[PDB]
Amino acid sequence: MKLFAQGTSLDLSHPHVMGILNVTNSLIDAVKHANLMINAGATIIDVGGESTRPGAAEVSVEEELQRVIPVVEAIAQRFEVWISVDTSKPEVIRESAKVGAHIINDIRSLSEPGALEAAAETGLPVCLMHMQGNPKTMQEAPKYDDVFAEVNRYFIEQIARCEQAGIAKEKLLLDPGFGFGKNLSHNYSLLARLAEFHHFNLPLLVGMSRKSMIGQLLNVGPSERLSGSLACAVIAAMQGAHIIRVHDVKETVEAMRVVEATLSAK
Ligand SMILES: Cn1c(SCC(=O)O)nc2c(=O)[nH]c(N)nc21
Repeated sequence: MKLFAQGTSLDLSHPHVMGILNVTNSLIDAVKHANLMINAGATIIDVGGESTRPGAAEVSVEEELQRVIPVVEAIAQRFEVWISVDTSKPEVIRESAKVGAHIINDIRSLSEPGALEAAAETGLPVCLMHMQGNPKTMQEAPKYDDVFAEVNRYFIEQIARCEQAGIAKEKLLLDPGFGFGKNLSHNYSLLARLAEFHHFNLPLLVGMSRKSMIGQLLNVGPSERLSGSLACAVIAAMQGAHIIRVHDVKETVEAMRVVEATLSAK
């Protein structure tokens, strides 16, 4: 199982670590941070210029472009590392793809006007992430009769939706979107059953690093969540998750090596 973008490949026979690069000189700090994460073992750098927090004061297209496009550009013309962009906006999708982005990672699964078509036209791999509702309001009262089933259903529908717009099944990644319209129980239900999302035969991407599913369980703030975060990463990778999105790269890469050695021996 592989992915193809910008004339190179990503080999998903083992877990990859995705380093979070939040951009909210700005440009000099970001490149350094991307460098430190590449050295630490990160093979994808995730550039994100719009807060996805439950607060959610949305940003303009011009400001998202200002924050994201120079950073993606800088990274693609130094390093060989794959680059993913956290955007919902078709112009950011178009523009970051031109300057060398490899993966469109949209928390809204290309639901914005023109986003689906803009993604189609780039030919780049697209991540389909589940969220109930939208960021402004998703956390007030998350509710499912059956969270696994509803997330499963969501991937069926979105995979079709992307196929119909001319994006090949081979381009898609799936992500049940931990913390995106989910309480603590919902999140752990999805993590315990994550291996069952393999039936789609698509790479699974997951993102639990320092999230409330650790914070609420341990009753600690965001800087005290590393052990819980590594536990979540290992639990997911043991179930065959292909990409782990994290803040703490060195520690996550160390944990993934232990998982790789374990899965080799099976
Ligand atoms: C942008 N983005 C965030 S932002 C919130 C945070 O970093 O806590 N979380 C995720 C995630 O879980 N999956 C994917 N695919 N993208 C994500």
